[PDB]
Amino acid sequence: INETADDIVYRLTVIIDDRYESLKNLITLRADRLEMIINDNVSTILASI
Amino acid sequence: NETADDIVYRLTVIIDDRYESLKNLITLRADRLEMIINDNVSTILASI
Amino acid sequence: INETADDIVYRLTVIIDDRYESLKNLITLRADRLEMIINDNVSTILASI
Amino acid sequence: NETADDIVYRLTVIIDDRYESLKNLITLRADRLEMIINDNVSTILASI
Ligand SMILES: c1cc2ccc3cccc4ccc(c1)c2c34
Ligand SMILES: c1cc2ccc3cccc4ccc(c1)c2c34
Repeated sequence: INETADDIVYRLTVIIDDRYESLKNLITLRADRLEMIINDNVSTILASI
Repeated sequence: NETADDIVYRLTVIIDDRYESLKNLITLRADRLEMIINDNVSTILASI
Repeated sequence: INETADDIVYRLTVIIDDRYESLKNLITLRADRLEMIINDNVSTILASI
Repeated sequence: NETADDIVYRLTVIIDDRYESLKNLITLRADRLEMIINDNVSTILASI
């Protein structure tokens, strides 16, 4: 039944890994954009005075 | 190996549910931070 | 072996649930603080002109 | 039920590892956003 155990762990590892990479990507996505937005607005505040 | 299938399935449902929840939360707070920032930028530019 | 299956799922559900609540708490923690920081700084920019 | 123990253990290690990684990332980006904000606040206040 060890091969079954191996398959159980492997299949859920793939699942866990996939959702992990997706959450990493999303966190990175929103953070990059928040930085962009902030740096853009700072340029306007300083641009207009 | 039907038992194996059910174990994987039951935990996949759990993993997927918590994943969708964390996604939703991240989107919620990021969207709000964007709104807040754009709001305050208007106030600063609106006050000179 | 169904009781074993049940125990496997339960034990990993507890684990998954715990790490979930922790990540939620952390996301909430940092977001609340970013909002606080932003709103504080806006008060200074507007306070000093 | 040693096989059961190893299944739980092996997946607990995986779950814990990805959890610590996501924590670290969240802390990394939040810390950086705080630094960026405090930096720009100084520039705006330093320019009038
Ligand atoms: C709760 C805790 C988690 C820890 C680590 C994870 C890694 C990848 C995807 C995940 C999805 C959902 C989780 C829920 C979670 C994940
Ligand atoms: C990208 C997305 C985020 C969503 C929610 C957050 C909550 C608190 C601090 C955060 C910092 C950085 C993020 C980047 C981010 C945060």
